[PDB]
Amino acid sequence: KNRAFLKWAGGKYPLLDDIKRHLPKGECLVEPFVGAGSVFLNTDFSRYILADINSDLISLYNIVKMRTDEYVQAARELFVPETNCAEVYYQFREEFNKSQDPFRRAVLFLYLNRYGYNGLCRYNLRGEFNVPFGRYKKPYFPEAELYHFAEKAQNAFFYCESYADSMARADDSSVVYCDPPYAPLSSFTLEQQAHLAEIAEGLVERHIPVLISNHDTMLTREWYQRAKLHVVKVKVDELLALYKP
DNA sequence: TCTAAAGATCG
DNA sequence: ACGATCTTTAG
Ligand SMILES: Nc1ncnc2c1ncn2[C@@H]1O[C@H](CSCC[C@H](N)C(=O)O)[C@@H](O)[C@H]1O
Repeated sequence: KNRAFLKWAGGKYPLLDDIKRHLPKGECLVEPFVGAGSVFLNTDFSRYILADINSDLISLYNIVKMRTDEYVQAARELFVPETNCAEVYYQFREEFNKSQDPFRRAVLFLYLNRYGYNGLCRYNLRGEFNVPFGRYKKPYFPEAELYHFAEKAQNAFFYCESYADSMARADDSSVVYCDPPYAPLSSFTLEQQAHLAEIAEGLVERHIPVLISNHDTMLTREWYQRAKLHVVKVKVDELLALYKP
């Protein structure tokens, strides 16, 4: 089980075996909500189409892919004991928000991810990262994970776009795995959750397999009515919806 | 999920 | 300018 180099909310590392058991085979895997890319890192497709609405995330992945050695060397310098301080953190956060250099932002993004509060990724409406200091004992610099990501990324294209556009990229030899933001138990809207299912239905009718993961609720069972539903026991369970052609 | 402070929105 | 109520911000 390969780990992502990023902390990311809604990561699927603990559920990978269940996903891989129901994920269909194909030439290309399409992930409209790639996030930290835990599925991408733990599958074996010949090609990947990876997308996310987060532009900082997609830019970071491109930098790591194309400028691997350069990035690792620069990012490693921020993972020293000197930087594990509140005053230093908030200046690096300010430098990130004020930088117009994709490389420097990518370097700082990793620092903020592993030194920031609970590994959160939060912005304001002005597009500024505003997660406070995390106060960890000793943040781990994911060098091994970075190089492995770069290696696997050689067979992947990255796109910053919404799910509707990325799922439109899927062709006959594609398999689509969707890991949308969790459905509410009591921003990704309810309409977007439903629209995702409608796009999935359209895809499978063109003989393109789609696998969606979400919480197991009354709403998600309704949204994914036209799919074979598998319950994953994990109090709420996890749901896997497979649209098989 | 928390919240005090600042800004948004409408009549 | 006012008042009530969200909305946003960010530790
Ligand atoms: N409208 C949208 N279109 C495409 N991606 C979106 C989106 N709204 C949210 N997202 C992205 O979907 C991701 C869901 S978290 C899923 C993470 C991933 N499965 C992993 O293993 O790491 C988030 O990173 C978020 O940035």
